Amino acid sequence: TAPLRIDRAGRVQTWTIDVPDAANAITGSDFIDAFDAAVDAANADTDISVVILTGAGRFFSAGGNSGIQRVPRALQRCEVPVIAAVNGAAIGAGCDLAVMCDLRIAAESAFFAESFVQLGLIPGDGGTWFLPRAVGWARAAEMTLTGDRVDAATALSWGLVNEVLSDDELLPAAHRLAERIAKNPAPAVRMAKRLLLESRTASLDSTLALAAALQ
Amino acid sequence: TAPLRIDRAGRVQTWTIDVPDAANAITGSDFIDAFDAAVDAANADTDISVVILTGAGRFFSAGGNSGIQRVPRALQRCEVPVIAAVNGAAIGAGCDLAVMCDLRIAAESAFFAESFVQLGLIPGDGGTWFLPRAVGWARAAEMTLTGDRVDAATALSWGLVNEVLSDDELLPAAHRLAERIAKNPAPAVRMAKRLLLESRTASLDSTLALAAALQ
Amino acid sequence: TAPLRIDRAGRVQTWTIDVPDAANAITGSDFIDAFDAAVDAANADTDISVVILTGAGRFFSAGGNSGIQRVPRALQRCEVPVIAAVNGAAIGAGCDLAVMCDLRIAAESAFFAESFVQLGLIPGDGGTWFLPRAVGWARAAEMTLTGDRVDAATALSWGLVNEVLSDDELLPAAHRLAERIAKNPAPAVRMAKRLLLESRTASLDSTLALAAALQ
Amino acid sequence: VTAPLRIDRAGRVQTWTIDVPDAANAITGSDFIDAFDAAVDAANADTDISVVILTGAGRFFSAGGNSGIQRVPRALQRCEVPVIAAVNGAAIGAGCDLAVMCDLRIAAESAFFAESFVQLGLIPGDGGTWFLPRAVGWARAAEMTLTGDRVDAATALSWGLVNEVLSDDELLPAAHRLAERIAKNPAPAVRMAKRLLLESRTASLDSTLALAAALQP
Amino acid sequence: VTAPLRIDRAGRVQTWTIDVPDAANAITGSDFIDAFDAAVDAANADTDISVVILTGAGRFFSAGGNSGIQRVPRALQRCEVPVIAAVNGAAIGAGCDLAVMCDLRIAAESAFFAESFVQLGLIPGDGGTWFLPRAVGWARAAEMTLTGDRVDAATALSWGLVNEVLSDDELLPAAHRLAERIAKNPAPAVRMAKRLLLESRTASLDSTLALAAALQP
Amino acid sequence: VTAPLRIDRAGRVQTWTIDVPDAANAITGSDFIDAFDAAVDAANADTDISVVILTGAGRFFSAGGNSGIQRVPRALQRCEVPVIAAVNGAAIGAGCDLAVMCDLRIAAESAFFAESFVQLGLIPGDGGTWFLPRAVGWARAAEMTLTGDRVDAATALSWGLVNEVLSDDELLPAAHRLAERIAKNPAPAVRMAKRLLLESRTASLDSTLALAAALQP
Repeated sequence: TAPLRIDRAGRVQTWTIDVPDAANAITGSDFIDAFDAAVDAANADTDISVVILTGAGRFFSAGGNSGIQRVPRALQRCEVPVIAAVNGAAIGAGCDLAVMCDLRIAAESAFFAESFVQLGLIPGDGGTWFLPRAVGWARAAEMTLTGDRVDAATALSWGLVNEVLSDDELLPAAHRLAERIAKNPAPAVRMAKRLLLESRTASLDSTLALAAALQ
Repeated sequence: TAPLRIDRAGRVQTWTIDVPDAANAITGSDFIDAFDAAVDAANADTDISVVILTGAGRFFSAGGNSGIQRVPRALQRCEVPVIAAVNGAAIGAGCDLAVMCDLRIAAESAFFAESFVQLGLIPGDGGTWFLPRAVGWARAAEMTLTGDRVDAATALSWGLVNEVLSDDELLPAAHRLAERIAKNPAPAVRMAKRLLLESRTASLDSTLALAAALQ
Repeated sequence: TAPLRIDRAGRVQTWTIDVPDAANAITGSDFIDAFDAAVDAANADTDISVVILTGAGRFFSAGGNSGIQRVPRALQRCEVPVIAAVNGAAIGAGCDLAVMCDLRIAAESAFFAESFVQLGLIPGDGGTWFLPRAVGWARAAEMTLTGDRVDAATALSWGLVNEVLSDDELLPAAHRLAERIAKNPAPAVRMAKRLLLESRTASLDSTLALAAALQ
Repeated sequence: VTAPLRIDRAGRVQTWTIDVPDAANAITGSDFIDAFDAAVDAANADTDISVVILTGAGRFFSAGGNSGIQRVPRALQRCEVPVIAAVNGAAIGAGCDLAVMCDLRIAAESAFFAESFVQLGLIPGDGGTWFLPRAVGWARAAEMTLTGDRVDAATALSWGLVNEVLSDDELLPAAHRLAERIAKNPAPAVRMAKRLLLESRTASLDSTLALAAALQP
Repeated sequence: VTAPLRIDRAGRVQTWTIDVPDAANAITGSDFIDAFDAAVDAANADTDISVVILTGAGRFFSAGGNSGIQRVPRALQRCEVPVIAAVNGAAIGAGCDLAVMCDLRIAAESAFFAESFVQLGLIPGDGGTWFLPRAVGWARAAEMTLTGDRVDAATALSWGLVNEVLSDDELLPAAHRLAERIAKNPAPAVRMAKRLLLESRTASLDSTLALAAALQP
Repeated sequence: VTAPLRIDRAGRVQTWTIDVPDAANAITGSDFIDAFDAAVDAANADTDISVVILTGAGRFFSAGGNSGIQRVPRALQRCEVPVIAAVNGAAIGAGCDLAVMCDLRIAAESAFFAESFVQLGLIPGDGGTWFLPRAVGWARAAEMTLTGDRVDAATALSWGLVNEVLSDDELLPAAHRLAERIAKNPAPAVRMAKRLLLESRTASLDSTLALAAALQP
């Protein structure tokens, strides 16, 4: 079946990871190709202001077993905000994918595992850059050096996710969050995200020059 | 009336935004001129070790409708710590002003709104650089992309403010906080702030070289 | 007596600060020499995957009264994760040492004080670079500009430490945490820490290039 | 009209010839940009390739033309093989910036460069202001960008904008000699070295040391 | 004694002449610093102005003199118009650093430069160590800063510290010719280009691409 | 075989002579690395020392040899005194990078440089790719690193890799003249200036201004 289902509802698109023979792994070339295409199509449709990314079934993404860097690079050029609605296990590359999204919310049955170290590996997809910016450096160290699972309540406590919902309330909550963004003029939403992206790395002077030019 | 009232109490100055015909907006040239002057006068009076910034009446600052960058640049050259005592609505430029201060405390009736996106605008004053450093990137994205209001308890929960007080206890609490700083030798307070400012952007090696030179 | 006791238990070493005539101060040349040696010996013994750093007696380190930068530089070249098990007062240089470790846990009788400002000084050892990355900039400003003590519960609330234990449960908890790391292949633990260190400062592109090369 | 980027292979060296004859080899058209994307991706994928020579068909290197114009800089940023600009004629506007984004430049005696944007009320929208100071130093980049005036081949040589100036007939032979001095070396090491050189433009010393240590296998 | 910074306008070009005759055009006095602040702010505000020529009255460009000395570098950092240093004579200490902080330098045959601080037991307190390597490269900046010795006009030309050396009578005519090659261009584009060039000294490529895309309107 | 790094003192100038005769002055052996660490630490500790001249015994500067190789770059990074490389002969591989890591280079007419790693399927594992572009610019560094070919003394001079080329007999006399132009200045100011110059390679302008203000006492 199609590894990434794309549903549109107004100014919001929902992307559903659907790799049922591999627990929603994102390392297959079909999925990577579909993810590239989804980003480019969302960028090109200026009516779209929010993407909700979630997984079909019990898993968000078991991750799977540079090519593994195409999905992270696709997200970096995505102009619209991306909300990860983490419905279940987010493991390995699947954990890093959720952490690379702009906002995370989770079902109570979700959990995260920066599992690479347990396999003799490091996060080859850039997860070590994004994780300390979601939970702080000490918690990112705990997650990366033990590889252990973090359940939904702990994730909320650490700021890894913004809210925790019952399994039935997760997607309704993601759409409510998406609509609080989508009510605003689409070009401004995209300009705001571009400015926020700049602020992660650039100096204050660079941000001031960009903000003055964009306004 | 004078748009920025300056009261002195020992080693602490209190600055009160007072633009009553515009809900304490800070975009007027009179206020901007007075803010410039206040910073320079505080820098020059080496007895001053803390500034408390607050708003007269019900508002901290409704913000108002590069020139909008003079106030942020004035705060960057202010050598003394600035405590924002947010007594009410802090909207738009007023939100960013509070976020640019070193420390925030709030009355229970305060709220914050990074409202620009709702107007088809981005924060033209550098708010996108400071906000992720107060609340983390995911919460800054939520605030900037929805533009929605954040009440005092939520702000405390997110780390946007350090304490929440009753409306009557706000300024007494700000002075207690200011005095915990002002009890210390004034030159060291200023050197410490200069070092902390360096650490926001510079490498560890740059901070080590500066600390070794200052000591 | 020996200022830094080194105990080995499997893949975990415990380092105990033991300067009983100076409340575990770390500014003495004997301690600094022993700390240098401990780091180099731990780096060279590839079986070691975790260091637990703690203090003998009632103090973690009262700190004491560039040379004060040798201990911070030793920690920067330490390849293995370091867990600070803060058993008591961590003051001045002792506070900064704990903050420079990768992870902190604390006994209920522990407290932290970025005390330099009260002495007319700034943190000459790089504490201003590490502290905002443990507690955020506003809390680091509060700690550095007042110099006041932060007790264990407040430290937990601010994210300065990851857990707070009874005085009797502190070291058992540190070993449980260390073992969650040490169960993993030692070379991967060290590669993961090296990647996490890179992510503190480098761009996303630099982290992606390093991760691709290490994998 | 024609394939906008002709791709020739000679051993481990590919030549890319800009060929937009109805617009003086402008690179701002979407057909060219798409072909440049594809050529970079194909060269990265073919581990037999070690060097690209980039040049223009006919009298022009690239007259430049009239975010989309930023796809070309980003493509060169992800290009793993060294790129030699063999500037055979006018390199104007976007064409000037393209040559400056390449790793090495050599020029024909009839070549010239112009950061012409300012003369039309424009700025270099493609990142030329980032690359030009790293080719000629900040003062000469300011002179070129703020006046927009043309810089001939001899002046370009004097400023270090190009490494050598050849007669029109000797340009491509010289580009191939230079390419062969690279292509003689083991192909994986050439690509790793370029990746290291790219990292050094911005990263700290510590970052370069970490990458070099990681790459040596 | 006199107005420390004389301001002349000729079309879109302003000339600022340092005039501190009782201290050999030193720029460390609070009167001069205040005037330099005001001149930058006035030039930014007058959108008709496109170029500043900075030069010294009499025999000296600036003997330098004896945070306050850091207001001048910060003023040039916020100056939106290009600044040409027309170095007519000795540029010593703070005066050397001022010339190096300008966008372009040209010099009279009697000019010379000296990063003299080290000879008096001092370091360049005004940021000269940041700007000098970007003018002459790190090795020559080390030579100038660690010896403190004087660099004459011909050596300065050879090192790229200045772009041209003119006879004493031809310096200001040459500075105006260079200024006019800038000032002929649309005034808003000249200022946007300088803002882009300033961003490129430090920012990543991605930051420059984002700003260039935002500025083109 | 012998002390791998001979240390001579003449007033405030120390000369370090690489002396590994059974391996053509290679610097990759653990004995040499240990001695280089010790020499840097001893020179930092002796406040009477103001300049180091680094050179090779015999015909070679350093043939380089076959993380451990990264201790030498890190040692030079913490060396507080200026280091002049007096390149008396072949500087190959790690030896090329060592010369480039020094503050100033001068060379004998028989010297040459080779970033030879790529020819053996290797990359510069010691940080040479970070330092080389800052000595010769990014295009020449790419040429040297991607071809690996030898650069003779005259070409090195032309590219700014070295500041002067001397006859074999005049090299060390010239190195001492250059060292004395530094060593004549107050020793604490020389070290503070180098610390400021090191900061400027990477830090923002604001960081340099803050450090300069803090260091002037």
